[PDB]
Order: sequence, then structure tokens, then C-alpha cells
Amino acid sequence: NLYQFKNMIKCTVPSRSWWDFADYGCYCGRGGSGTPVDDLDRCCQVHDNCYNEAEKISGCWPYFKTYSYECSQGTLTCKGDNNACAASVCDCDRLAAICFAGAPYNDNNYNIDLKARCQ
Amino acid sequence: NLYQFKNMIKCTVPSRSWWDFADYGCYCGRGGSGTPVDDLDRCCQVHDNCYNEAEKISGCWPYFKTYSYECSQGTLTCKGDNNACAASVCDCDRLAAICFAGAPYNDNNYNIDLKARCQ
Amino acid sequence: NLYQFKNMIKCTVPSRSWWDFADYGCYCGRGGSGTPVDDLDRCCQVHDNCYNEAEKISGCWPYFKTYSYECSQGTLTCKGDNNACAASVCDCDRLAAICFAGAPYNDNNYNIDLKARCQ
Ligand SMILES: [Ca+2]
Ligand SMILES: [Ca+2]
Ligand SMILES: [Ca+2]
Repeated sequence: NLYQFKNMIKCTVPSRSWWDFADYGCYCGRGGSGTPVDDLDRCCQVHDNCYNEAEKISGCWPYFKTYSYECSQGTLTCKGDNNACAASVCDCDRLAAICFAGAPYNDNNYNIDLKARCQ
Repeated sequence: NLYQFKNMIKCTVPSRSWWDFADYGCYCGRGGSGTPVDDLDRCCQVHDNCYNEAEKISGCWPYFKTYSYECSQGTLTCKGDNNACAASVCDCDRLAAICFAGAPYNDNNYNIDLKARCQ
Repeated sequence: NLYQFKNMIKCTVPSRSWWDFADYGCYCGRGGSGTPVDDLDRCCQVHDNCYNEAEKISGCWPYFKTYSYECSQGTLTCKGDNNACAASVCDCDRLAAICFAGAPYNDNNYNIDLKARCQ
């Protein structure tokens, strides 16, 4: 669920706040369109995609689904007690949070005018 | 709930995405004010007022209420097993998804700059 | 949870809608950054902070947590049946709703260009 995803990003990029990622580029934020502006935005495109696949499990609602995972020293893992929905949503979230820790954060790419950069 | 409404719009308007509707006109987004810029936006105004009505029943929280419905070949039905709030929120959404498939989508009305047109 | 925060604002400032606050200044919406534009925006900044403290309780998810409170003609109380998470989220909410009632509402600070005045 949404809070768990915010917590995974805390596990992996403790220095940044959730809101630095929530409105970044063309994809980290509601929807997405265009070509990802950089590698971080590319992480977001892969995550919007992954949620899309997860949503084909009937009744699987990514932002509301509570799953089971563990953070240990910057490492993330999805536990075995997850049902199929919970296991897919958790996997989407941990791959995005790991991806965000390895991308450079470009401040010029936060809160961009989507109308001019993301066709 | 929010995801079910998204899926009802996938049932009637398979060609468009939720985000196409989420920032359209003066009402389809967060709130609403002024004169519906067209017939799609008017579907949203009607949806906004139906949720206001639904919120009158104690503890009826429309975005969070899971209800029961069926999508069969582009047809939506709110099935009878679910309680007063559930029944009502289902009907609000059903009617809005039907309405969206009937109205034309004016691409020049997506994310209008609200101060100028919704007074 | 978010509908209960909406109803607390209705107890305290019955003459305004939820949406007048949802998009005000630098803080009242999603996130926040910058210098609070006025006393109402400062109420929101303190509330965003209060939620970050409440989120330090494991599993305490402010928008989703249902708590128990009473609205008695403009006064609010968080009731004693709340567990620690619910009591913390209720208090954040309560204090923000009381703060909103004592602040002047500035129509020119509604839905501002965040880029120009909040970073
Ligand atoms: Ca996105
Ligand atoms: Ca609306
Ligand atoms: Ca805020």
C-alpha cells in the first residue's frame, strides 16, 4: 500500500523525502507520458507499468493492498506470506525503491511543466 | 471505491485511460466550480454531487467503500448484496462511467487553467 | 482518516468547503515546501509535520487510520477509546481544524503557482 511504498523508499534513500519523488519527471506522479527525462524518471515508468500488470489480478488494488516485506540495512525483501496480489505489488515497490537509490536526483527535473516536456 | 470506479470506466470507455478523465474540465478533478465546460465535465459535476449525497449516510466514505458490481461486455450492474452506502456509491460511479462513454472528449479541455474558466 | 479530517473541518469552519483548503498556499496540498504564505498555510505546515511524527508508529497510516472523536458545536475532542496511532492522528487533525477556524482565508492564496512562490 501507499505508506509501505513510502517506507521502502525510506529504507533505500533515507536522505530524501517522499515528496521529492512524488512530482518528479514525466512519470513519478499521477500518470505519465512522453519519454522519461532521466534514469530516475525511468524508474517511475517501470513502476507505473508494473502496477498496470498487478491490476490484472482481480481485486488487486496496488495503493490499497497491504503486503509483508522487510527492510534490513538498505536491502528490501517481500516475504513468503504474501498472496499473489500482495506479492506482485510488493515486488513492484521494492524494485522501484532500489532503482531510486541508484539514480542521480536532478533538481531541474522536479515539478516540470508536463505540457512542454512529456508528449 | 476509487479503483472500482477506475475499472467501471475501463468497462465503458476501454479506449481512454483514467488520467484522461482525472484532470478534465472544471469538475472531473479534485472539487469543481463554475459552469461545466461541456457534456463530459457535466458528467463529472453530476458525479461530484452524487458523492455529496452519498456522504450523508453515516460513515459512507465513497473513495474507500468497496461495493459489488459486474462488468459484462461494456455493461455495468451494481449487484444487490451491498449495503446502503455501497449501493449508493456503486450507482454514482455506474452512472458516471455510462455518461463518460456517451460524451465527446474535447482534448482542448484537458487540464484547463481553472482560474480563467471555472468562475 | 481523510473523511474524518474533512468532517472535523466541517465542525470548526462550517462555511467553507474542503476544497478551499485542499489547494491552498505552499502546504495545504500534497507535500509542501517553502515559506508558509500566511497563517492558514502555517496551519497546514504544522499538520504535515504532525503526520510525519504520527507515521513513526509502525503501521500508523494517517489518511487510512479511523479514529474516534466528538464534534460538540464547534469544539472537537479525540475520545479515549483510540489506540496510540488513532489518538495521534486524531490530535493532528483536531489541532489543524481548530487552527483553520482562527486564520483569515486569502482568496489570492488559493491554488497558487507553487513554482514561483514555494521553493
Ligand atoms: Ca506515474
Ligand atoms: Ca470533481
Ligand atoms: Ca501538505
